[PDB]
Amino acid sequence: QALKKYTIDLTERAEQGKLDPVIGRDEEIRRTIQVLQRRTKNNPVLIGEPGVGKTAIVEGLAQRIINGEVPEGLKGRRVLALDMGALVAGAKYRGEFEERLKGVLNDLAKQEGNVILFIDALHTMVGAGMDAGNMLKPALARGELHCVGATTLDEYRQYIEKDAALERRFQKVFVAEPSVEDTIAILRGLKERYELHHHVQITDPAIVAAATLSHRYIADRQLPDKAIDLIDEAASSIRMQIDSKLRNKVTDAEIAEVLARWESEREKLLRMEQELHHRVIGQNEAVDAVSNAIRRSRAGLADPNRPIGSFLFLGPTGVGKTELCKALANFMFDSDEAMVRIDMSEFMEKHSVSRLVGAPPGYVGYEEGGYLTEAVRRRPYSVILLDAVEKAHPDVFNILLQVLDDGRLTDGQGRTVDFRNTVVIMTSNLGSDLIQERFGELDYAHMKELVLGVVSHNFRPEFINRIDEVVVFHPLGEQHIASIAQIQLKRLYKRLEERGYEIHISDEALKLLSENGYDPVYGARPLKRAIQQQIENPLAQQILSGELVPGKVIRLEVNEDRIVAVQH
Amino acid sequence: QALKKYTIDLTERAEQGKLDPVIGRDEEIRRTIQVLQRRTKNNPVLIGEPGVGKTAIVEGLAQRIINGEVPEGLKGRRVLALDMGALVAGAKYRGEFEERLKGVLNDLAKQEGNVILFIDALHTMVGAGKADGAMDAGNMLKPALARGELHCVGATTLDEYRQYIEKDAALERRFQKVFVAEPSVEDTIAILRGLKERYELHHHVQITDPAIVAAATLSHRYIADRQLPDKAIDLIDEAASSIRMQIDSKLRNKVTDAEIAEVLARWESEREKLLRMEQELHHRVIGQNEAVDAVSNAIRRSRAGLADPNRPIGSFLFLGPTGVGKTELCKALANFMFDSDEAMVRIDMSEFMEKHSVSRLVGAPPGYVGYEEGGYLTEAVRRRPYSVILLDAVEKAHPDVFNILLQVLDDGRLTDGQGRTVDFRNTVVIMTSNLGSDLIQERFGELDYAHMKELVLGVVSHNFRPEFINRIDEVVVFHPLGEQHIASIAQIQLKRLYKRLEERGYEIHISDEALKLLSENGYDPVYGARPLKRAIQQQIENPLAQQILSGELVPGKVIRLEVNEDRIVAVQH
Amino acid sequence: GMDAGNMLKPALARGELHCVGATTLDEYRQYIEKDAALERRFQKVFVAEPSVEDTIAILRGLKERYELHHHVQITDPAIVAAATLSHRYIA
Amino acid sequence: RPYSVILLDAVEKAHPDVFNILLQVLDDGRLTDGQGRTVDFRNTVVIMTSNLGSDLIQERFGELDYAHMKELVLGVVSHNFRPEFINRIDEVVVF
Ligand SMILES: Nc1ncnc2c1ncn2[C@@H]1O[C@H](COP(=O)(O)OP(=O)(O)OP(O)(O)=S)[C@@H](O)[C@H]1O
Ligand SMILES: Nc1ncnc2c1ncn2[C@@H]1O[C@H](COP(=O)(O)OP(=O)(O)OP(O)(O)=S)[C@@H](O)[C@H]1O
Ligand SMILES: Nc1ncnc2c1ncn2[C@@H]1O[C@H](COP(=O)(O)OP(=O)(O)O)[C@@H](O)[C@H]1O
Ligand SMILES: [Mg+2]
Repeated sequence: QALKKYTIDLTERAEQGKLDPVIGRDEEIRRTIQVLQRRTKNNPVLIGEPGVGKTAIVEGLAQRIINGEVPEGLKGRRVLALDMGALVAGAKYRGEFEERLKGVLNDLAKQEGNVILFIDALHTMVGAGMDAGNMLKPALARGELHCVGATTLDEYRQYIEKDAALERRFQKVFVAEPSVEDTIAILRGLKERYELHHHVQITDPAIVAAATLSHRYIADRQLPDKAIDLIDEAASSIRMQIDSKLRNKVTDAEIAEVLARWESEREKLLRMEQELHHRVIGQNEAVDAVSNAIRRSRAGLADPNRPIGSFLFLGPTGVGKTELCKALANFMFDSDEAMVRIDMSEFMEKHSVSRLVGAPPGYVGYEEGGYLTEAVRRRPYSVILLDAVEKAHPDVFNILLQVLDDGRLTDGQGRTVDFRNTVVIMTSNLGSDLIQERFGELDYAHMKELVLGVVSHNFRPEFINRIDEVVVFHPLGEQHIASIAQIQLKRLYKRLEERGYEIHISDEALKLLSENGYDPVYGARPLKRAIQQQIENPLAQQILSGELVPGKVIRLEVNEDRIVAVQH
Repeated sequence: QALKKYTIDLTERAEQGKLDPVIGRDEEIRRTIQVLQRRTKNNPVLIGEPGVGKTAIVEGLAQRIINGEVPEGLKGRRVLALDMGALVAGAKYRGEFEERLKGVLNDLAKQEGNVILFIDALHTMVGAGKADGAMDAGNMLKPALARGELHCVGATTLDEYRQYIEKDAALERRFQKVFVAEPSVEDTIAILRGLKERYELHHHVQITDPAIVAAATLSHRYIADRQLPDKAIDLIDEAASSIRMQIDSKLRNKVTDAEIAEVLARWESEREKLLRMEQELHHRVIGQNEAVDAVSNAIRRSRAGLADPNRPIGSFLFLGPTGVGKTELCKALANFMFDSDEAMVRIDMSEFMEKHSVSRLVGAPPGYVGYEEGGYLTEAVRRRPYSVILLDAVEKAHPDVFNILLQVLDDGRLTDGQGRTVDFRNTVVIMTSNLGSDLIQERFGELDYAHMKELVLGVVSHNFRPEFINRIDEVVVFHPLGEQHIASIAQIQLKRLYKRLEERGYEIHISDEALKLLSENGYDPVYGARPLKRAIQQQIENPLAQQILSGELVPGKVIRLEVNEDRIVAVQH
Repeated sequence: GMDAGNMLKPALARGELHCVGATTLDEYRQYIEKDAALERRFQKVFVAEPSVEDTIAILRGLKERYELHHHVQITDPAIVAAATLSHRYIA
Repeated sequence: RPYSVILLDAVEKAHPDVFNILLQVLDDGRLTDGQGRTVDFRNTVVIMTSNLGSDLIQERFGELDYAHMKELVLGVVSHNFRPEFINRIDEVVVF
């Protein structure tokens, strides 16, 4: 007998109750029963993205055969899972695959149509060295074999729709990936078997939180596969926490730990403006607007078919543009440089646009993606930084129309890029001196209206209609940039404590460092690099000269024109 | 029992102490027991590396079973291992080995959740049983995987997993990537201390703990084929057997680290590195001793570590005419620090004068020349992250070169146009030019080196930006080598020529006057010593190869390279 | 030609066998490092190609062997020329 | 046959990632083939033909000597080939 060498009787296993109580999927079982009762072409092929429980559909079919929920043409059938990996096992010689396969087909003809065959992973059957479609193909055609195929959508349209004969001997039954609520119903169906195996209890709020977090924070794996993965691994984790040396009920906190490893954010975002002024002082208005945008995004009030932040940053450099972006991605999601910076001074032509979107099919930069779109397809929860967007060719703003309205961009390889989890930041200088010359005792609203009119003469009318809010980036005064220099001295003290030194300063040295490179026309970044050079050259040179010892009072005392470092 | 016929019980051997004690790997055993006590995905597979203790994790698991340190669910479990050739011992018939394997699987179904099966080289067992009118191992165990009658534990390399188990469907979703980390040095020390007693009681010798840390450190430092911790265990046991041979043939038992060094060489850093540097410089490169000492100072100030490691090591402008061994200096730096000739990067910037500079060098925009090429600079450092970079002819640059140079001298870490992150801080960046070389060819004589350096640095400040050259470590001067260094380098060329002629079977000594004719004919201030090489080739070897084939020069004579009025002649005496 | 390896390879995990192996680098890299069920029963004795010195020594001993067969006087310049010219002009 | 003459005729028509194979050849004389091994090229005479300075040499060979013409057409070749490659040529000649 060749069936017992290679098949697995599913209905006999469901008779002993080893299979899963498949709950749901009723219309797919009904369409499969419609297919298996035709005259010719009785062969459904279950098609969907992987993980969605297609073997579960055939297990439910076998359980309906055991119970008798089938029509009066399927009572008494046997469902036999065939193993295409097992027929190509000893493929040494000529005509040894065909011996096994013809033994299977003779024994299926022997049963007089009483056996539903289940050939999972149907893409195996096409390439078998002619081979394997051409012995099943006439018996598939006449409907005297009842092969329930089951294969991936992409494997189906890559292997089987290439071959039209084997394609028409089957019939598609498209399997919809289940919803979040349907996953909840699945887990409520399968709670009892896991609580009777792990001997623990499972809390139902942790179940619905597990399904919700699995659907939200995992995009590769699909429901219910990732959900039952999280439940099973948390059940085993609680099993070993009991079984080591103390809870038996799984909470959703353990679910979140398994999700992150493998809600005080509300209280943080209430003080998010304080969090943004933790690292950059001054520029209250952009802090308020960005904190409002993040609060509306985490509150979910905003339209979820839009990006988070459409913000046109203006004004001269060094007023706290990129430091704000770094601390924003830090206190928002992860880090100062878990982001993307794009220098838009590069892009100045039409092939610039084809660079940042991606080359079309048949051209040079095709297989190596775009530049924007690849950088976002790597990091879907990130921050996009367009350095000097005014320097661009004027058609890049058409791409950014698509970006800032729809949150989707279609690269050159023909796929879409999701922008509904990132923040677009655009830096410009179209009104820098206009705000510098009129910052004194002129308010925020009229300055915004003036620079809005100027940039509206600069930019297209379609693109200015897409922005959430255009901040001004007013020039900071003497005490503001002096406090910025104080913050730079504090983070320099942090870096030297990372180096392992305790270095003091004179207040006169602080005043000279604040008055080295102060300019409202370029920002604090000349002041930053001036302090950086005038400290990192002589002090770290005296470190390399063999003077400084970790644990001595090191006062940055003033010279006549310089700053001397002492050892006391 | 067919299990008692040709399978291996590991728990009986751990109960009888016939196995290796395992110290470490607590996290991996804990995650393995997380993976085992499930209902779906019951079988783990130990993805590891060739020699990182994949067998030792299951050995320690069986020892925790015997010692009862396991959780309650795995108490009483008997881990039986699967043995290949024992099952293929007496089985050649049509259906004898396969019937044996089926009886093994019937026994595994019979024990009813009591036996964990362990299979080393899982992919091999899936592709082993090449029989006739029969079946293999993989597609007979494959029913037992997705039927719950097997609590299997796998062990394989990552690559054969990524070929043979990720490709399948049921074999994929019945197996779990319990990744095994390659252990650290001090973890290897702890493991060797856990097994020092076994080897000492075996070989009747003693093992020193400084020898243990020296063996572990130098095994991770030098050995590339094997991995931790197996190479250290092999070094310990090979040293033990070598001391046993010293007892036997031609009286010690304490294995010291000197024995480890003798075995490993038959198979320390800072000041020795400094002295080897400062000595081995003068062998290849002749002269330029100011630059020798300056590179020695830069090496000291870089490897002190007291500065910022957020900047690359090399920031050097090397000035002087061509033919002074700038390439020899770069190759000497590679020969010491990275120990090769072409452990280096030479890029000639005398062609990127136009706008197409960052495109060709760093990485091109698509639709251009360098885009289907990779990148002359950043993809070169992708090829050699651990190397030295040379920038010839920095004076032929473009304003979109200095931007790359400013980003390098600030950071070292860099990103090309495609958008991937490179870092330069393990490398050396060397630039060269020849702007002030006319002044150096004019008045290097009767002038010093310090004010020479300051004056040519002023010339650089005429040509370059001060803040750009502010980030340079040091600029040295390559003087025009005139008489004795020319004599030495022509002597080197003649040494290799003498070596080839002596292996041919002649003996040639040059006159000093003929070497003076080489110096006057091969050296020029505008080029240096490349006309030295081609003039040596022409004026020596072409009459010499004319004469040797001529049936004139008998072996065994001192062939004096005398002088003609303007030629160099090879005479016999 | 079960035939030999399933009768001798099990003795390696039986301790009855103390064999000495000999193979090319290619068969160790193809048929033994892939054969991972037997990796820690062997040790890679990397026999290197001998240099010109050891070649000349081996050729002197085998000169003493070969002069009983060809009945010739092999001269030592021919030995050093054989070692050198075989090292250079044959890859 | 290790002692042959290798003619690489009209080499400037080739695609510029064929010259890297020839960089291996003119660097070391060993060349890694497809099957894996290496082939000793240190007994061959590798001769390449090209005409990259056609208009230049037809225009200016009069009133110019051999060395300056070699320098000028070598600069043209430097625009075409690599300087990593034509440094490894033993002797460019100019017709
Ligand atoms: N309607 C359902 N009722 C009960 N369990 C389900 C249901 N849908 C899916 N599952 C479970 O989800 C998992 C999916 O099992 P499989 O059918 O083997 O996976 P799949 O959906 O077929 O995807 P592939 O391509 O076979 S990996 C199993 O644990 C099923 O028990
Ligand atoms: N000190 C030296 N010792 C030995 N050979 C040397 C020495 N200096 C120069 N040479 C030789 O002279 C050659 C000159 O080559 P280069 O180093 O390229 O000359 P250069 O002065 O660096 O001019 P460029 O810019 O590199 S073309 C070297 O390749 C060596 O063969
Ligand atoms: N912690 C440990 N305790 C005991 N033995 C160990 C330990 N780590 C490594 N070993 C030894 O090193 C060897 C390496 O094992 P493994 O990585 O499984 O080899 P392979 O990679 O060839 O399968 C083991 O056979 C074991 O004897
Ligand atoms: Mg399936």
